[PDB]
Amino acid sequence: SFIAIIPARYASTRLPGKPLADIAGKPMVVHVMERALASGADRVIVATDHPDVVKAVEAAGGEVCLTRADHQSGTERLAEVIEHYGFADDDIIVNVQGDEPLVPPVIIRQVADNLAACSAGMATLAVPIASSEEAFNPNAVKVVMDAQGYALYFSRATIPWERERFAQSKETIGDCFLRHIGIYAYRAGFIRRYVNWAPSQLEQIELLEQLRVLWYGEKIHVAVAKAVPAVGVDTQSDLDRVRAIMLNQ
Amino acid sequence: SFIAIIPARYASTRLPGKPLADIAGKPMVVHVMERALASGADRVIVATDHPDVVKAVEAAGGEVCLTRADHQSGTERLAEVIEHYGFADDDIIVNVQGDEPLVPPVIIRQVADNLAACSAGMATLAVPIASSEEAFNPNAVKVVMDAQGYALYFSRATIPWERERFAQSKETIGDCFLRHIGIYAYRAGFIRRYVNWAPSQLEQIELLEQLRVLWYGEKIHVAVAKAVPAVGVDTQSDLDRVRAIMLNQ
Repeated sequence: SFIAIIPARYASTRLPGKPLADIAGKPMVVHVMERALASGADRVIVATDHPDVVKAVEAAGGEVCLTRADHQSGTERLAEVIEHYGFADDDIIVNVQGDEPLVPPVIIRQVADNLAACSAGMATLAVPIASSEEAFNPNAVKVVMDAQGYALYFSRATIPWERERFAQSKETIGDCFLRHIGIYAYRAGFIRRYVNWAPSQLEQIELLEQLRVLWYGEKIHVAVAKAVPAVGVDTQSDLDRVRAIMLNQ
Repeated sequence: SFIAIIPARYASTRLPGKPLADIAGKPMVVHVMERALASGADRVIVATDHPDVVKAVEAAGGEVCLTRADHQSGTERLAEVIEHYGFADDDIIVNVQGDEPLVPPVIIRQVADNLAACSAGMATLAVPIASSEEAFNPNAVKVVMDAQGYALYFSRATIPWERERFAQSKETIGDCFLRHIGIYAYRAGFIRRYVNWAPSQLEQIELLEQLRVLWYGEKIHVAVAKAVPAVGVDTQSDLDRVRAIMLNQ
């Protein structure tokens, strides 16, 4: 059993009222909601900062939480939702981004199941990196895992460093690189404990909040995604791409 | 209480009979031996593959073990010494390289004490990296630690990646980089268990055997060295540098 929480922030400079942008007859947030439901979530709750999103989700028959603070962080927004609904520490919560209307249901379920099976309080996913341009791009977050799937480290550096190979040429890469994708499952109790922790220096160097968890000695389980998720929606161009997939164009 | 083991390999293409190279009236290996003793080690044992080294250490009044295999690895050589002397699982063994005649006693002791205080089966040390040339040099092994000092990861990549800073310029670095130095303390029981483990793919990418430990889910405690150890001795030039320090030149 698990719960899907979908953050749906209304404000965007390039896509105003982003969550309610029509994609093939439904607002973008409602697509993510149908996919969270298709994943087998016991509950699916949209967390939004805007009354029009509330109206749209309720009309599609969904649960929705109007958040009351301009939340400094996504984990803090999740903490508010968890306290609002009064979830137990042992409930598993999957954070499914409201701007990923083509999220594959299989991965929402995967990260929840992985969380339940593992010893960590948090789980996430990664996908293969095929090009050296991405491997060497610091915008792409690389991750390295141990044998049980727990993260050793996340970095904007090119890890794991292919020593022999990169001594000759950095134009090609082997099959060892993983890009972290930002879907997460947490125990509600992990979230309650996490929000008290002070920000770390490490995380401010890399600009990767995930490192806060590792700094404080906790684990993050990572697995290769069972479906490579389509890129989400920041630009009008992204929106058209998604609409095209939806209309088999 | 702890034991210092000093590997003293005789064969070198640039410095034949390296361990017995005279430095200010004593063979190089005997200097490392005096420093291991000054660190407070309960026993100091040289492990060598050559009968002349045996003779030299015994004449300086030291314990010495003639190893019988052309050991594929330093941890395997240590395993032989441990079984030869029959150390208990709980004994702490510090591996002090026989070609570091200026090793500071304080660090030999530091790594042993850190091992005893920590929850890991293995401990090591690191020192600050001051120059971007080293930070970006893949011959320099970088390490990142968590709040309790346990290693998250060792890499030849430049970690932790200074995201904002390196987006403008990679000519300068902040104060966050640590170079791993190759002095190690182990529980004898950790060594017995470690030698059965198959080599990992991860370690072969980075060419860093330390990653084998992290891959298999074990910890390595790391601390900033209490004295920055002088570079060891591979070349005649290195040998002259050490001799000069010894003669206050």
